[PDB]
Amino acid sequence: RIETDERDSTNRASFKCPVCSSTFTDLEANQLFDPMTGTFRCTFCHTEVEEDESAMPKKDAR
Ligand SMILES: [Zn+2]
Repeated sequence: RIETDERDSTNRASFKCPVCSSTFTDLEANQLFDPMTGTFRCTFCHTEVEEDESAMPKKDAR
């Protein structure tokens, strides 16, 4: 048959906060990033965020 999966997500540009469960994309990475730690820090609960592998619109089971 035909292949549906091919691009969709790339690797980053989709981080999420482990404390207030918030979320951010790449446009927010250049602003949530911090040199004092070398990572992206939340913006409301200043908690360390982490790339979210489940924050994009997938097939969600057709
Ligand atoms: Zn937070």
